[PDB]
Amino acid sequence: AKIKELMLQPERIRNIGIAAHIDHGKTTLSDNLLAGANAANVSMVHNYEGKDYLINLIDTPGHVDFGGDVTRAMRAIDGVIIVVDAVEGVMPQTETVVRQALREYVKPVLFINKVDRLIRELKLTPQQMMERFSKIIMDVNRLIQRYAPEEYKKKWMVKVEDGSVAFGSAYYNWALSVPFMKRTGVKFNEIIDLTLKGDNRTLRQKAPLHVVVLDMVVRHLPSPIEAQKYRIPHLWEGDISSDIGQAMLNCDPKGKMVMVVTKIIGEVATGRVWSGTVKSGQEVYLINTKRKARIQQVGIYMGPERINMEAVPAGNIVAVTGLRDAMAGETVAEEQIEPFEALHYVSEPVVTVAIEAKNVKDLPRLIEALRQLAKEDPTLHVKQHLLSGMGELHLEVKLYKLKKDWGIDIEVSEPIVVYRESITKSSPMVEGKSPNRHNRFYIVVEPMPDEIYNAIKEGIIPEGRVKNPKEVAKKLAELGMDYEIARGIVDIYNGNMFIDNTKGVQYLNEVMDLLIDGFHQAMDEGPLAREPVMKVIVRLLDAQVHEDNVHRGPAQIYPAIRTAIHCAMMKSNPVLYEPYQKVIINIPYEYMGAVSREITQRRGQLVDMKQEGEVMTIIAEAPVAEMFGFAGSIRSATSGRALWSTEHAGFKRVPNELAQQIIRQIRQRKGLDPNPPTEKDVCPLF
Repeated sequence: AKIKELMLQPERIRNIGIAAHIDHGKTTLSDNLLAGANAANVSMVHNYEGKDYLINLIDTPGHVDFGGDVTRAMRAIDGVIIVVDAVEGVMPQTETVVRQALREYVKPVLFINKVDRLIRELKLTPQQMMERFSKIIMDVNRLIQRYAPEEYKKKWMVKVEDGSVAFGSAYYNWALSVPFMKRTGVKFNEIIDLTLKGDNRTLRQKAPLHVVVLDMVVRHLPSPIEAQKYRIPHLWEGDISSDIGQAMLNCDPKGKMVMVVTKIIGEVATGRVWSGTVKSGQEVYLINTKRKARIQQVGIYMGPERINMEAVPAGNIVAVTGLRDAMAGETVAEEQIEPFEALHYVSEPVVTVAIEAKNVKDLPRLIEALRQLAKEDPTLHVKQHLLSGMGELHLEVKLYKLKKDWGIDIEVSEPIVVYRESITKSSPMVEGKSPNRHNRFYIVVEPMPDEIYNAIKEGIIPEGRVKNPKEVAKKLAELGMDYEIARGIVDIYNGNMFIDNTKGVQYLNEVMDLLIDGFHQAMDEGPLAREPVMKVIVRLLDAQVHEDNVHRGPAQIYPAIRTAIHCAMMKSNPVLYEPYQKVIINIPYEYMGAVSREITQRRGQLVDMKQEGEVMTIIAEAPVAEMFGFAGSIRSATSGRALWSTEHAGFKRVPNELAQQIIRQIRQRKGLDPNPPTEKDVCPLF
């Protein structure tokens, strides 16, 4: 409860993360650091030279092929503990995360781990071990000299002599730095002795891990109020001279409250309070998702657990509940400000994989273990059954958690790409008759103009049955559409729309709901390959509808409008669309040529290219179908130094020379007649 005494003082806060190479001592270090006094945040109170401090250990992923996570995490912290394995030394993955910390103006401190190996396995002398440390330190300081902001290329360098380097063993719970040696008296030659005779418990208290490392933390990693003076200008795109800008610049609880969301686990959003003061029952603007909401329960962290609190000021790490669907990275503020991150594309599942248990035993909580990942991850959809997500790696993570963590031996099919269908020309008028031949509909389908589709995808024109027809009609006419036709707008559905341009059709109003259901069925599965349809306009030109509902069931109306739509589409040059990924790659400049080649080899294109000193951020787009194995390729092409990630970037038309074989595969896979249908197969004779 001394936490509340501490949160009011920015200069007493340490917002930090741990960057460790896969198996260099990360979770071990985190765990034993807390015990020494996936989690979004874990906090620690630490006494240093009389005063107490509150240190926030924020989750900081280091999977270089999930760049998005690494980058976001770095943006949240002011200081990072680089952890390097004494034996193994500075690894390529370690260089990459360090690079990201430096890019996001995060000050580094070093912890050389697994020294216990140096002592027991190799029987090194103190002299030899200190020299080993010096090459590790030299390697790290080459990274800082190369990639740190120019202001800090020398300042941010780490040195054992001032205690911006410590060394020890996370596992065996001990660490040393020279400033700890001179306020305690201990030397390194005893720790060697204590290690070699096996006196683990005396080692543990004569040179304690948490004491030495957190000393380094407090002494050398900045507080929010210190760091936000140089970090906010690099993090935020708005007017710094403004007053929301100055409120974040200085670490300001005076001001209007502004926070960023770091992670989401009811739903719980962890976040960092840049300026102002968060409060329970606080109304806020969610800047990217462009909606509004109210903060229900606020809390602060005590180690792993969240303890309810409500008025907690700038500089702190917060948990809040009931923030709607705001995803990690969103800017939350009492005002409307320029967001820290830009709006991200919507995301839809585009790869699917077939999974089963190869031991027919573990199945029913394999089926729990399936919608269990769907529990925690909305972007994961499960139907065997089928796993559908955002890409190869997104799925693989799940497949990794099922075999190892949930202990299931599993068979896994080759991945399948999810395609879509559209058309490229307008159709002639087509008639659908119900089977009983008492209801008739006359339609055309037209290619939907890009400007209208985009307007639908980005919310300007809402999905669903159209509540305000004359308003939407006017918006459509603002876009390219003929206003009079536009007024017949009825439904918008998954990137398509249905339009009624009939006049004086008695009882049309009795069947309109069924026509829309049938419309939806027609878009659910297109005529080329039963893939979902996008970018089609259906227009109802005319119709004859029976007086009496006994002659108008679903069984009459559905097949009439469904077959009409599909036949018409077949007459309009039906085509396949395929999903693309936006590819965000971070590399040392020397690899620029190689990476470009790699993107071009997968039918991709460079979109953008940003440069900062010796580092390079490139943005590309490539077909999901061409991106399998990309981690492998970009790894060797960069000697493990690429940081990268992907986002959904919508759908584009499949090139004509690739399409027929892809259609054939999809139809074969679905147990259909392999031939791409033609209008002769879908439309009825004479």
